[PDB]
Amino acid sequence: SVVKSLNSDQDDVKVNIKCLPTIDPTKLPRHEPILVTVTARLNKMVSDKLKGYWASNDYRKQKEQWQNHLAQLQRGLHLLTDKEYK
Amino acid sequence: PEYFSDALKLDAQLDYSIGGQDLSEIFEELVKRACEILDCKAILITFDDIDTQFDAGWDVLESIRKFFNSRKLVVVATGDLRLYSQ
Amino acid sequence: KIIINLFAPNLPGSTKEDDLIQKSLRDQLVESIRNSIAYNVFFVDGTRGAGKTTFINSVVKSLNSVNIKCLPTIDPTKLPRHEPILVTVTARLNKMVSDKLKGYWASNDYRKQKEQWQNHLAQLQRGLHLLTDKEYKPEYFSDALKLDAQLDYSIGGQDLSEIFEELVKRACEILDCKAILITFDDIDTQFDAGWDVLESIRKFFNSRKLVVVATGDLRLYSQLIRGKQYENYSKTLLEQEKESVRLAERGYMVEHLEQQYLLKLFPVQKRIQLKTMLQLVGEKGKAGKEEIKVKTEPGMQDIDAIDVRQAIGDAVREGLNLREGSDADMYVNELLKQPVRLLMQVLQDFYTKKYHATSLSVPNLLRNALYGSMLSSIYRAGLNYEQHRFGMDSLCKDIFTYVKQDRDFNTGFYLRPQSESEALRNCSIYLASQVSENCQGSLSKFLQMLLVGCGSVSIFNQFVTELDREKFEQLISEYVAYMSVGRIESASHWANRCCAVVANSPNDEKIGVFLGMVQLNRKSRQHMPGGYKKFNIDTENGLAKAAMASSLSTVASNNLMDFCSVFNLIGAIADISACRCERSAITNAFNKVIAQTTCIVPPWSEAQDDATEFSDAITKVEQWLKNVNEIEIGIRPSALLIGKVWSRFYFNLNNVADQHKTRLYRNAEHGRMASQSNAAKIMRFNVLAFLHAVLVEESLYHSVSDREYIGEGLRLNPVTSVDEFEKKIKIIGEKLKADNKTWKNTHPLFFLLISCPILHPFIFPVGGINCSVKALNKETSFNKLIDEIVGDKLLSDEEWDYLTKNQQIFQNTITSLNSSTIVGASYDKDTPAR
Amino acid sequence: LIRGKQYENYSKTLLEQEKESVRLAERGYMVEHLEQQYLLKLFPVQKRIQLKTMLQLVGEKGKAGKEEIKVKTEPGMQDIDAIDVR
Amino acid sequence: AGLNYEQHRFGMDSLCKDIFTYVKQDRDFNTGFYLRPQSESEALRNCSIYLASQVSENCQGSLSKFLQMLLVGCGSVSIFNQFVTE
Amino acid sequence: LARAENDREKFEQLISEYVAYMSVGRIESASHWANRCCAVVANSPNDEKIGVFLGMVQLNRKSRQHMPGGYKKFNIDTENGLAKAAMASSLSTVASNNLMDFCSVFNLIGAIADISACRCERSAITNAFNKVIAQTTCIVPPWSEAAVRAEMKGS
RNA sequence: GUCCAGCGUCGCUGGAC
Ligand SMILES: Nc1ncnc2c1ncn2[C@@H]1O[C@H](COP(=O)(O)OP(=O)(O)OP(=O)(O)O)[C@@H](O)[C@H]1O
Repeated sequence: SVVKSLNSDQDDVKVNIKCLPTIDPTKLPRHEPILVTVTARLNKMVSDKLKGYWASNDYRKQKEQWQNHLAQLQRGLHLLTDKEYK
Repeated sequence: PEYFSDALKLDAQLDYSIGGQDLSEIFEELVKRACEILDCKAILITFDDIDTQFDAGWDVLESIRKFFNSRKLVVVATGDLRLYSQ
Repeated sequence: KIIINLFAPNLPGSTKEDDLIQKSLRDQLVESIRNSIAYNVFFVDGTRGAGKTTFINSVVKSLNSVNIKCLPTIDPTKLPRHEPILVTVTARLNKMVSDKLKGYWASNDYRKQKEQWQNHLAQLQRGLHLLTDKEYKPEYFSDALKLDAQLDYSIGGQDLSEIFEELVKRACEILDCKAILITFDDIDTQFDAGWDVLESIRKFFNSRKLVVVATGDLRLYSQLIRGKQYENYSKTLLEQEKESVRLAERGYMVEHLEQQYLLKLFPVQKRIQLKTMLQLVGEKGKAGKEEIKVKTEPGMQDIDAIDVRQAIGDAVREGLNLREGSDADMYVNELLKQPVRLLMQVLQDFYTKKYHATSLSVPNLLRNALYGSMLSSIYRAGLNYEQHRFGMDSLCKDIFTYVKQDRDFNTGFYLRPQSESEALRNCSIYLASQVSENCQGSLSKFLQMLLVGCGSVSIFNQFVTELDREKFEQLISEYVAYMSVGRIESASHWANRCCAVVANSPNDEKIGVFLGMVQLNRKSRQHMPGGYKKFNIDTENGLAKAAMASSLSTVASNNLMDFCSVFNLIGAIADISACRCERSAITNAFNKVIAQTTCIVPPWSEAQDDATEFSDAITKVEQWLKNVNEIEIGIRPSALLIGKVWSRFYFNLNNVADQHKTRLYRNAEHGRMASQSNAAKIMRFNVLAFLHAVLVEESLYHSVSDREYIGEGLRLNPVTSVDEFEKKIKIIGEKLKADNKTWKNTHPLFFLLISCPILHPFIFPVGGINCSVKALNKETSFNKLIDEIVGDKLLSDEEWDYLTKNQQIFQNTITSLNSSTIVGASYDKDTPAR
Repeated sequence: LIRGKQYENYSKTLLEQEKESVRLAERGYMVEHLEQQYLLKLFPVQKRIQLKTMLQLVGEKGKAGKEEIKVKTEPGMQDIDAIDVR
Repeated sequence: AGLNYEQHRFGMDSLCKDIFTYVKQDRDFNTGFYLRPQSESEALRNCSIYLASQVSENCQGSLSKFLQMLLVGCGSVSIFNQFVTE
Repeated sequence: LARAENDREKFEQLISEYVAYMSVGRIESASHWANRCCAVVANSPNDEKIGVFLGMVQLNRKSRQHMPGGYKKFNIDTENGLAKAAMASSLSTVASNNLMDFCSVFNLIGAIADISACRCERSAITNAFNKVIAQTTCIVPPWSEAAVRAEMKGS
């Protein structure tokens, strides 16, 4: 109920809340870090909104920068689940 | 981490609202397609008893909880509660 | 000057220079650090939530304003489970050097220092495999013997302890600082992570250019280091030698090794201790060396900030309905000893919910704060936890569990915080708040705890506990299931079952009088000495019959015993004064249990117009109820009050059942001598002991009042006579006359009880009156004073004169109760003459 | 979960040597103190919300509840002649 | 709660056990035949209401059906309490 | 009351109660200390059941019936000025089941301690001396067999 | 000095005259 009252705002005030889809730890596939699931669901909202732009110059600038941060995270994701240092 | 990039993938198939793999939704649309080919409202999955084992039941119980959730499936289990409760 | 507002995030990364608590300590340590470098490990310790992260963040910010450069603060908890500390420190040191290296201006210096620094950094990378290794691979022996002529390596081998020594020297030259400061954090979340930090400190960080500050608590490091010394013993030896003489000697070598290892790492003359809030603000009387004030509502300008101790008290005196005094100072002094993470946690919830509520039932705000804050302690105590079941049923069962785990029954039901276990010092203050809320602004609920909540504790401790820790728990599982502490129906039904338990224990010389009750004969005995006869219910006419037919009991033993209990009288008051609506309900409470319920023996038992009969009586209750419904709002009970009145009502009632047991002479009927005693005299004191108990404590511990009107004197108990009871009433009445204070407002609980129509017939029964020249002076004075307090004449002068000096029907006095005989008593003996 | 994970954070050998029933006294005490502080840090008390059943809103006799709930039983009555929830 | 959860096949004889099998679980034989929900468990406070509904339906509009349930179902909880103690 | 080797947790717990009741380590006045030690001495009356003790003798607060000699109640006011100054300091009261009076040399030692101070002045001595000659009551220790009845009656 | 009262199990304490 509070999700539908925050993702369906009338754009009344500048401060805004964007709600990710509900995450269920039980139904989530095991041996998968929560941080990975959150980023995957966060990607869909940003990627779909990136597709929704109208200014071609703005879309190309953000896509280059946003895709750069994801490539930085995956390099460090090895450090999250390891059994030894190297 | 080699499969992290695969989860963060945009698809033209149904434009999956939930990111990542999420095998629950992948199997869900498979049943919808099978109903169109078979021309039926729903498909029933019927399981037999586990009355001689205590490991066949656990995989049956877990699969029903996670995957077989759509309205196109009706499941008819079989057994006695004493084994399942234990 | 410290002002702590309650409307901020208050996180360690959200505090300003003014919100800091340990300002004096911070300035001492920072000065102390610079002394050591100019002319080597520090330590700041304290309990959990004492302000560890906040304090260490204050130090690092202050140093950035001899030059000492400080690395960003690190903690072992928020790190990879396998990453060595040396890698983490080096990586942060690289970032600081690189930024300063880009800030140079001379091309020659920057183009030369960078390779000199990079050469050292690349050398440490080669020897890193020596730390994360599993087994010595001998192919590195060849590469460990190529001793370079440069870098001036005094000792051969890899000697990684010296590679860091050279590295830090080069980094200090680039940054142009005399020393480098490293800050760690607490290992409270991750206990195991502290071992790697400790071992690295003693091995690598031994340079003169480094200073280290560590935060935690020595109570946890000791239990970690000592846990690591046992692995140094062979497993086979630990399992073979098991005799206690060797285990004791071995159990001391570990302890001594632990102290020496810790003492060589953190020097004692370097440690700093974080004082909790109690030591800063000081005591109530002895003003401390520093003061702390807080904000309460938004918009409060800094001038009118109240003291923290006063702020806690205003949430305790009003929250628990407890008068200001020594007891109030005890609760606040206990709350200060709590960790700062929890002290500031209750305040941010009570006051915030207070502002929005005001934009009341203040104890409802306090309970919701303490219950959430102390929540973990309730689960350990086994107490109740559910949210939509609060009420009478839970608290009566709830109060029995806390005393059960405290191993106390005498003072247990006072809900004092004077226990010894921490898990029970958090469930006492919360319980004191739970009762203060629930029995507030009502009289039916106030009498239920006094009869059930604070009563069931003492009954078990005196009549059932004299029957093996599994049997003691077996006994408890039966007493609860019989008395029905939970699943209770009514205070009247509780008294009937309580009558069976109290009557099970034997009495000396088989005399049928017990604690707060009298047993009357059911059959008739031939050749009765005197005018005694069988008790009959068809004697009293009106209110005398109503106020006495509601104080009976009936058990279902081999033969039925017909009891008569003052406890059953108390249940009728709380049952009647419950529903304000209708009028037929008053009739039901008089005859709801009398001839409908059978109470079987405990399982551990070793052995005229009918309408006008009560129409005058029923009305009297109705006009009395309107007085209750208009004044009961102003009463403010408390945990102390409902417990203290029960102590006086118990010991006083104990003496009555004992002293009046040897005075059953054959001249008891119509007896009015002091040494004489009968059923009427005994019960005249039981219901008067209850009234006396409420009067004494109300002037002592009650919120609505401001001080005590008893005055200096000795508080006694009317066990055999009533000489001093009105002496109290007369003395108190004088005080309110001088102070121009009305009687009803100052003592609301006493007023609604002394005016109760039900107790009026039992104040002056027939046999209870004493005839003597001195006794009549006190008895007459007693009658006069009660006339003024109630405002209605109890008994008329024409009727009164008959009772005192040797027919006539009565409507406000029991007539033939003294003539009734106690079963199990023989009246062969007569009254001694003296 | 938190209390259990605190016990798994001890040296196993120490838990077998020091069990003289007086050393164990501060073993249980120290775990609860660590566990209690852990819960407050994660979920502050002033950020907890509890659902309210309809009884604590309105229904108790003699008290004017802060809210009023109106229920209409017969089909198609007006929003003014409906009967109270109690 | 182990009562008779049958949708149909109802009668007075099946009701007698329901009264008796409920008081035994509540372990209160003095006031078991009142069916007033005063228990401390939520699983039983929701079954007394169902039982109190069946006694009204079965005994409404008859005399033999009234004496039989009182004599048999209601009395057995009291007589048995005279021989449990021994 | 409880030996050491019988219980090493009951013995230590007694020390925790003893320091709080006896106010050692947080003292405020030497005289108050001497008033407290009077009560703890009487907690174990000798088998002979006499009012004489280690350093104190218990006077009788209420006159008895038959005195074989010329004996009477104490009657504090009978003495003279200087005598009353010393005697009033000696006098002490302990709140028990029934009030009892005590006179111990410890109070005299405590009396000298409070008087002995620097910066002597006429007003300072007058107020301090008047504080020395005062009547104070001390509750029995919490470990006494009658630590609850003396709480009901009050001072 | 005397009467009344209360705590302990005779002793003990309060009040009045
Ligand atoms: N000086 C202070 N002024 C105001 N609030 C303070 C102060 N010190 C501590 N607090 C309060 O106490 C808590 C801070 O505790 P802190 O995080 O420092 O303790 P810790 O448990 O040792 O640290 P860590 O979070 O690293 O485990 C917060 O709730 C904060 O509001």
